[PDB]
Amino acid sequence: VEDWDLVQTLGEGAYGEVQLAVNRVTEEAVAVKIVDNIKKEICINKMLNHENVVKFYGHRREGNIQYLFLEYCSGGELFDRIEPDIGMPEPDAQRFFHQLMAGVVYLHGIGITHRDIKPENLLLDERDNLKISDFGLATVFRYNNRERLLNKMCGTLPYVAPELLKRREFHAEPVDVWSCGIVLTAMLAGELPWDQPSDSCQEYSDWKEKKTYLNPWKKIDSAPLALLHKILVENPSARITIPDIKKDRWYNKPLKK
Ligand SMILES: O=C(O)CNc1ncnc2oc(-c3ccccc3)c(-c3ccccc3)c12
Repeated sequence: VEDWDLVQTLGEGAYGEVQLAVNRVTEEAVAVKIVDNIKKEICINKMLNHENVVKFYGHRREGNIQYLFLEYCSGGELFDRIEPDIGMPEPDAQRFFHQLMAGVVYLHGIGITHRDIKPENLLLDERDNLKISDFGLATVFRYNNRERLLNKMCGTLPYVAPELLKRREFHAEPVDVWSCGIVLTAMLAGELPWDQPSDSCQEYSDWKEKKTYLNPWKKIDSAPLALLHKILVENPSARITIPDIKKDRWYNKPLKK
């Protein structure tokens, strides 16, 4: 019941590799994440339990090495379901977005922000269920019911919210909302809107000026685009929140059997 074969390397991570491990008796599969910040990742993982969040099973100290034992997601990355310049069918996009909201609602409800939401970190199981992955940059933004503001910049530039480049301190939750928006834009367009949301960025100025007759917006369609108008608001205090994304017309539009 103990004893696991490493059966292939799933990918190269930035830190180690990730290995598929199968159980010699039960044939159960797990991903094994090898690290030669990591203590906090393990600590946060122990906190987490939800259907659209990669399951943490355990961890091995083994000398110097840290072995992380996580849900195997045989669907790979949502990134690989996005066709360059096309995106994916809108009903597929909408389902993925529902599940991503479920995962993000769950984290925010336990005071956790992930801070690096992007399709490379949205993994898919055998049934195309979406699992949020890699708490490597995640942190606690609410504890004993009291919010702490963030002031450390991290994430990935094309998905980062504007306030994170402009302000010394900023709320955690609107940043994760913004990045879900870029993830939506991608799924529906096959294309990232800007390299960063800086006023030194023409594509960002064009969006603030409302020129939706350009790409990527023009590929999109007025119901999902209207929702994107409420997510990608420069002022995070004015940005739509999750409870209200849930009231959105497109979000609630029937599309998929
Ligand atoms: O990369 C992470 O940090 C965790 N990675 C994973 N965790 C849990 N299950 C997984 O299934 C994969 C995977 C699945 C099918 C094909 C290829 C890879 C991957 C995968 C993906 C890219 C890089 C590294 C691994 C994966």
